[PDB]
Amino acid sequence: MKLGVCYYPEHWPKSRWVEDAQHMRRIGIQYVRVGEFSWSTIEPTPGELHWEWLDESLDILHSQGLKVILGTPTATPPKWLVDRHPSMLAKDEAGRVRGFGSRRHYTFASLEYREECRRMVTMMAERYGHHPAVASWQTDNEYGCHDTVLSYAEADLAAFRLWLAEKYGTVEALNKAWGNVFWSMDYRSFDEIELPNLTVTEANPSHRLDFQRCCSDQVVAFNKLQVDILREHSAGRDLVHNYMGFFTAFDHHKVGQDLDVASWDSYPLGSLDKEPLYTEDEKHTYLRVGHPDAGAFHHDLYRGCGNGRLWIMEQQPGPVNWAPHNPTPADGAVRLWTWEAFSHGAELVSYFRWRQAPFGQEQMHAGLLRPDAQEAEAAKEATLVAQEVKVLAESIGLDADELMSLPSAGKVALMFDYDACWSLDIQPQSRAYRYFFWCYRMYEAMRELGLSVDIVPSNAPLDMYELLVLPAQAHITPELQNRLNSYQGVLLAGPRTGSKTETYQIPENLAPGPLASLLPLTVERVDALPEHTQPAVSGRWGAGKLKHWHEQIKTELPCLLKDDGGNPVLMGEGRHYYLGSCIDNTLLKASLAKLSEVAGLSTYYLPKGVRVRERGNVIFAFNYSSNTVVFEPQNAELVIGSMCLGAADVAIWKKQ
Amino acid sequence: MKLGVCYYPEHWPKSRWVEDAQHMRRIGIQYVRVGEFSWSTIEPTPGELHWEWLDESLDILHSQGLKVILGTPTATPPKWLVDRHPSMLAKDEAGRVRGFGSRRHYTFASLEYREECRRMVTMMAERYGHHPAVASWQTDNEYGCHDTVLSYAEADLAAFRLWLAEKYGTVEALNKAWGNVFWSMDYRSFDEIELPNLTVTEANPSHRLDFQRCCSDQVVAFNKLQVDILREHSAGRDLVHNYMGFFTAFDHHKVGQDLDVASWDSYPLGSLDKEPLYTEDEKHTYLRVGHPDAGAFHHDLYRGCGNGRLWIMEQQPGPVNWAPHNPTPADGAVRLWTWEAFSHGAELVSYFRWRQAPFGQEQMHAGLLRPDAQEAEAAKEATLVAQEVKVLAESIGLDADELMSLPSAGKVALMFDYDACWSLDIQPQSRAYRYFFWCYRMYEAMRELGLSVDIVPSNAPLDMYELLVLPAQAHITPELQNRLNSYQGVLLAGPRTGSKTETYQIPENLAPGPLASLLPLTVERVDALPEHTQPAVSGRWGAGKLKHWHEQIKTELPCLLKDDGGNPVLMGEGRHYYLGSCIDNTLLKASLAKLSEVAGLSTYYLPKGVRVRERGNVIFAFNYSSNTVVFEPQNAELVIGSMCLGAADVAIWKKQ
Amino acid sequence: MKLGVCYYPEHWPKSRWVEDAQHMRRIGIQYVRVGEFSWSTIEPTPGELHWEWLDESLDILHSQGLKVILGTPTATPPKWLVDRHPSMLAKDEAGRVRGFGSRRHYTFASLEYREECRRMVTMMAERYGHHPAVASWQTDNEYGCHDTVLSYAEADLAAFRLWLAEKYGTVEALNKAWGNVFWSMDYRSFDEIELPNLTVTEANPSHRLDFQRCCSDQVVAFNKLQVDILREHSAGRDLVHNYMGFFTAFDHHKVGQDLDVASWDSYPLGSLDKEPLYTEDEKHTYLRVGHPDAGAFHHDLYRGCGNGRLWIMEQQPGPVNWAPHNPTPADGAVRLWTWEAFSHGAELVSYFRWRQAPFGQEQMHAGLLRPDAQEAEAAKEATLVAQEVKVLAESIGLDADELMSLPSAGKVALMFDYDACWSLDIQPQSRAYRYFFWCYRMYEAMRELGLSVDIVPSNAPLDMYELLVLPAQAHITPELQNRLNSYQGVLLAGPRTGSKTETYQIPENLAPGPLASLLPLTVERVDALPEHTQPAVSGRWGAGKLKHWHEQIKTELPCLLKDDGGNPVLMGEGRHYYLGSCIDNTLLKASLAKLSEVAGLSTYYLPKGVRVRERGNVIFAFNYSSNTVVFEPQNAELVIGSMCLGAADVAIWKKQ
Ligand SMILES: [Cl-]
Ligand SMILES: [Cl-]
Ligand SMILES: [Cl-]
Ligand SMILES: [Cl-]
Ligand SMILES: [Cl-]
Ligand SMILES: [Cl-]
Repeated sequence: MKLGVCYYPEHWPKSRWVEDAQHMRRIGIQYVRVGEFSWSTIEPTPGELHWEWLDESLDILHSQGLKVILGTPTATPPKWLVDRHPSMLAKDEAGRVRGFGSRRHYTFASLEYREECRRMVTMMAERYGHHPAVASWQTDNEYGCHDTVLSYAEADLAAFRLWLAEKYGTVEALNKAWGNVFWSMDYRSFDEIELPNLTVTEANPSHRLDFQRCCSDQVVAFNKLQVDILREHSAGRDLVHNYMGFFTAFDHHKVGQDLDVASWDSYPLGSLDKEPLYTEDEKHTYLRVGHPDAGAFHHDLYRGCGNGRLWIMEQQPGPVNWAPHNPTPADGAVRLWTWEAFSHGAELVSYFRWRQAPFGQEQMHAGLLRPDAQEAEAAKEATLVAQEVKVLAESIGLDADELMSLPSAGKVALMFDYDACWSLDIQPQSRAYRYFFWCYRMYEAMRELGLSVDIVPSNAPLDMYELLVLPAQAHITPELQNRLNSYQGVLLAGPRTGSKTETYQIPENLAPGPLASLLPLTVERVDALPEHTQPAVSGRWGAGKLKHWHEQIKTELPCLLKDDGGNPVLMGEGRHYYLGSCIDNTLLKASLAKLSEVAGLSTYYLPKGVRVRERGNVIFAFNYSSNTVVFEPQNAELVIGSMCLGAADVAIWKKQ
Repeated sequence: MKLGVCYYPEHWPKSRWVEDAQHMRRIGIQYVRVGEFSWSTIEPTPGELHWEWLDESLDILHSQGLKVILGTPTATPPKWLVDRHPSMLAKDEAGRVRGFGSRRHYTFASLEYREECRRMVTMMAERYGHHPAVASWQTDNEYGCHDTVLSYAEADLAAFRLWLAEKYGTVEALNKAWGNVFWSMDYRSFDEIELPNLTVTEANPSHRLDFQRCCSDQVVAFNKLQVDILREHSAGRDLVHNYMGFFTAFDHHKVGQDLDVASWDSYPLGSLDKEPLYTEDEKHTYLRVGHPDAGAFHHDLYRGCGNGRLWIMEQQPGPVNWAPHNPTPADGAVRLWTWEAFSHGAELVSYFRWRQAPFGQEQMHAGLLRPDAQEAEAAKEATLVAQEVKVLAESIGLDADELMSLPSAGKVALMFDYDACWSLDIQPQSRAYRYFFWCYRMYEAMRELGLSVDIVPSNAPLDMYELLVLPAQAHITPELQNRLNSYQGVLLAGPRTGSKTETYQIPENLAPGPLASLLPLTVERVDALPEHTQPAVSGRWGAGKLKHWHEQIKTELPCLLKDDGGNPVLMGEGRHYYLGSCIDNTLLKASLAKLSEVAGLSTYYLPKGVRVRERGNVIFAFNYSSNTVVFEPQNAELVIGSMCLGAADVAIWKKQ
Repeated sequence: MKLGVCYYPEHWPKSRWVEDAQHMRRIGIQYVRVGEFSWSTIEPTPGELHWEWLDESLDILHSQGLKVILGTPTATPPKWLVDRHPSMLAKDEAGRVRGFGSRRHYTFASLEYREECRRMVTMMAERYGHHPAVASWQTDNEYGCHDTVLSYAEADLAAFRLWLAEKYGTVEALNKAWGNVFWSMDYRSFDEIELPNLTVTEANPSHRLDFQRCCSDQVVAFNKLQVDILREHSAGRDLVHNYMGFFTAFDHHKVGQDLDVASWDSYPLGSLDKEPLYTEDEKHTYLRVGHPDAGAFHHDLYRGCGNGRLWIMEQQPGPVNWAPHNPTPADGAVRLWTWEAFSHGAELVSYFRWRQAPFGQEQMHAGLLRPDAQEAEAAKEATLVAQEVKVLAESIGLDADELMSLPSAGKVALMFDYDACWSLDIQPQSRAYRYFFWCYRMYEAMRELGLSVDIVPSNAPLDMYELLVLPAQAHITPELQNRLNSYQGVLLAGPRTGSKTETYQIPENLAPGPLASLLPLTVERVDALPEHTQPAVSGRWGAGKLKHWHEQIKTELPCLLKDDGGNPVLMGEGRHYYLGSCIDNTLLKASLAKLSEVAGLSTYYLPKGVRVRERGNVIFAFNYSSNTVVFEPQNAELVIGSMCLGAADVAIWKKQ
């Protein structure tokens, strides 16, 4: 439970630097990120290097006891470098070059830019890898931001053809896997295969899925080259990357295998206003705090990506610049979001930025300070959180390190698979269906029942979970099916689970494919629905509606929910259940409450806008609504806040 | 009244083939289409040909008594061929190449691809043109699908400049016809003229119209080269093409002149969900059956294009893949659509496909069988229809061939002109006005009055029709005006009739141009309206509103409808009437009922969702609504179904 | 499971009588009611008696094997009798005489009319009490109809003053019990006490409650005088009265103590249209069948009043005359209502009337026949039910008598108390609160969960019930509290339970009064709410809203539901629970499902408009909706109807 800030000493005169560091310390900041956009300062023209600024900045930060997270500057290479390597530039889906003048102007497939990255990261790692200020390295900055994973340039095609040869061996094997007999798509060789953009009409879903996988693998490779250098020259330092909200274009679990920590960038007001996930009512109700699960969903996903280790590298401190509308946060919201992250096991919450810049694209993005260096609202809220974590630590008899080590895992797991996300986005089949939205709405229902949750990859060990939910595990690997067969907890498999092979085909036995041995049923066909037609649901466990996706199923399993035609909606017995339609929020909660009971877990329908999470003996309660509500856990005493939770407020209790 | 199926033996192991054909026979299928996407199977690399698969498949189908429709494979040429002929690829309106990886990757203007088509079609026609299994040939597959008529590549421009020289002779004549004095557009030569895309702002409507005409003519020429080969080498076989719903980019009457049969591809649930024609209420009400006139409109249009001969080459059997939302059809809907087609004179209704494919873009498109070869819903419904046509034939004392020969023509004609469609789409003048929508809504009103209808081209002989409606015959040829002058039935000319010359100019006498001698009036100007302003209408024949298009007219003709300012809306006497505003559904029915009475035809305001059509002494009744309704024709007896028409149900009566 | 009809031989020429009886037999009618409106036929002028018509009618009915229910004619005494006894006439609440010219023109307090009733009932009972046709007697006809229990004439006041002396002994005791120190209401003697109508403003609730009790007791006494005569002179005959839907002005349990059978008069379409209980949506949705619980609620209440024995004396057969709107029933609705009554244990369902009368107030009230003696819709539906009960009896190996003896009791009891109803109607305290409505809505929730229910009086033995619900048991007698203390099932006490003493005062310990020893809580005060303010509810068992009544409670009991202020809504543990607010339908079902689970009973959220009830091994299913829905009970086989329940349809299954 530590605080941090993102800082740009290169944006401010050196006469500010000592004061900045002292002020950071006064607030309770312990970690500071620098360097990720500094390449033009380091090397304004090739071979003429400027390290003095950074040498001095790191010493000043160290002298105040601040631990530094050093960013490699590869997100924003200089124009002289771009001009030397025209093949490094990405092309968008429309076939146009994505040029210099903003950030992230490269394709991950560019071998020329990778060699330039090897040079610069080696230079930096050799100079600073053993500097006593440097505790951690951030590779690059927000891989994929602005939809930069998929690129449609010559370099991307060259990498794709090599990647396909490695996967399939022969083009004959690829043609069989893709079903290229269809529409006479058959290739004579790998070098006949083109990019999947700018086709007359829909490209083969197998083609598009393998393309996504390849592009994701280029992110893995790009990151891995930096990691290898940093392991060699900066032993003992935590290697981290900063991931984003509402972003699925590369496999974050796979990138995470090469790193020590998963960090992410949380801007609850920007995501609420911008994202089509949210309803009009939600955008209005939660304008100044964000949706109650916007941070939570990602804290749990990225704790999984980090193999237990989660940071927030960038936390919203005030209004941002980049959403269509940019409201000021509610008073107390920065405190709210900070404690929120700590309740999900975040080691560190780092704000961004330290001081609002008066120039450039983000001149309207707030910081802890205003552009004139006077304190803004987040400075006082951060100060309060730092005081409150000391109060908490003392109340439960722990030091800072023991506090951070409190357990964070939930006993309910939601399985999120990037490969499934890509498959389902490629052919949603109803335009109202989105894998991410469905996962998020299943998660919201869990959270409205007061459950503490882990979000896990498909290769995760399952033995520590009493309830396991697979919202839409489109392809089930033979190894996952083995883990499911031996799993001793309660399983809910959601619609479209086991509906696709590895190469984007329908399984020979139809959906749910490998799962059918565990859960004997057959999806005969799919009724894929618009928003305006929502069939009625009834049965043993509740009544309500279904929307978007409506599987027509034959089974002998007992039915817990059915439609008016008597067709199975939710079916199962003992410890195994299958859901074939996207049931509404009411029915999601009804079903999860029943399943939780089978699994030996308690549930509680929390008040609207209220959320709870546990870390060992500590209970964290949050109120995202605009009015005071009472939350009183049983057999516990108040440590921070009150039983009457204010609007945008936090209370912390300890079990007796 | 025969059944068919679209089949892909190349998608299934040869061990399935005998069983497939036997199963088809058991259902009552008599015709089978194969081959239109098989070029990569036939010729995977140039000069290495594989006919054995098709040789064997045709023999197996023949041995079960199935008649084969053989498709030329030119819709989907292989990648090796594309790579050899880069000039064959189309460009979209934005100037980007439309690449390989889907289907229909060629421009019709490509002379290089036409020679490759000449080669392959000659090869196929020589091998199979006298095979006893082959009853018919389909040229290509869905000309124009995915907006592939208009293309903006070098080959298209080259063809356009030649086409313009042929039409005009001199560039001086073209400049006069287009009015190129306007905005200094004058060309010194044909080779100065560019494509009409990527201009600063709106291109000359004359330029855009001649471009559409030229592109349409390239479809005619592309098809004609295949027809000439097939006439030579496959005498006696029916030559057919498969047209689409809601598609107007080429002249289907003109392509039809070179063929024996017009077939089309009916997907009522896809078109309902996808097409902006339909209201929100219609999309909801008819979700699982399609709009009551969606098939009907096209059955009548394409019966005209086929000079009496209509097939449905592709009939929806279950949920499809390609619309934004893809619901399952109502139980009985496949039967409904099949009888519907038969009521409009369809010789053959062919489903698609036989077995749902587990791979490729359309893996979620249903068939008569599921991907595991078990029967899906359409198999049972098709079986029932086959039994019901035998019952019908026996009840009226006819054999199968006599049944098919029952008369199909209506005594009401609606004139549809592709050239008018292009003109009116080029400058709709109110964005709420669409030629196709207006034609469809005039047709809907006729159908709600129980009328059996022909849709006819502008060169059709008129003597067999008692009532003739020209919804918006923008240009009237001198030859059409002569036919109108001598026509002895009742004429209704709709708004914008006779408003344009051949070369996109206003006639010298103003609208309605050549029609003014028959119907003396002057359109002084047009009030072109948004949806929110719908002026009131009253008069001799009814009251209601007008929308979208509101002509200000001077006439001495008697007025049957007028606006509140007393301006003529519907005017005429004896057997000739002009309508100057787009009157609402109520007023359309009021007016058509009056006009029908003058023409000696009866009308009946059918219940909501109910439709009727006659073939000689047979009455076909349909219920597209969700509830039971009573339909009882006078002086007739029930043959199939009931007087209480169920939801998505059919009844068939014979006159006494 | 027998059929009956209400018949008026005195309305038809004697030439019809033999035919009427034969026709009744053909339909399957076994019981016939006659005589209850015949006093002017029997005695048109005093002392001149005409029995010949009835002597002959009973013989004709007997000769066809029809069993007769003979009605005493005291509901409609003749004008000559009224003119002789002006003190017999009631006065309404406004002080006006309620005159001759309709029916029910007497006050139950009139001693003069009671002596006239003694005379006539003795005359009838002596003549017909041993007639072999007479199986049963109905006393009077619909006691209380047209709000005739409360009357405000001199006779009512005289009876009230005597009744008060009997209850209290001294006026001093009455003044103490009523709290007449308040507003100087103290009486010096019983003869100072007036009727509670026409006061300046609100009368003492103690005064109004004792007045209701007294008036109810006059109904008991009026009925008891007839019962005593009929016991003496017609031994072995079933004595019955015909009660009504939605009528609470006398104690039906107390009247029932003196009778053998409780019968009632069910007009589902009239009650739906007329009663303010029902919402606008319900009135529209169920127009032609009635609300799904309209009959059910009363079948269960009156089975309790009949100590197990329930008849329907009058069943709607077609449109009635008396509601503001009078629709025709849905086709099959009469069958629906008949089977409905049988599923609740009705021995007999009797229609009304046999033939629609062409004269008088009810000339538009349908019968089994039209006024011209041709069959109407109910004749065919009744015939079908008679055939179906024979099919049922044979399928389960029972004779008619064994069929009738099938068990009927539910394992869930809802306690209905007329005294509580009067108390709560006297001061509802929120105008949106009504005891009857609350009981009905608790019952609806039980029924939507598929539960079979008993409705019981407060003195009922409780040992046969696993779940017991007291919706609002305002006063708890010491004897009821003893029964609750020893009850071994699950108890839910609803809001306002134990809130009043016997004499309309707040208990000394506050609400819930005697229940507080069992359920320790204190109602500190009441928030009595309009419809527009419905506080949010959350907690262990669900989320939703409360309306109308919102008790502010202090308790140490665990809370299963709470409001946003953390105030208890539903509280308890083990087998005892208290509900303090009128929670919505969703929360009622959530709570009843939990309570049912504690009690060892299963629940099922049935489809909308569907209801189920059991009698031993027989399962009765009903569909009150307008569309087909699937109901399939487990471990059972179909006997009558189908798994696909049609609109207004019935299916009957037997357990395997
Ligand atoms: Cl900064
Ligand atoms: Cl991307
Ligand atoms: Cl096929
Ligand atoms: Cl096009
Ligand atoms: Cl009668
Ligand atoms: Cl009353």
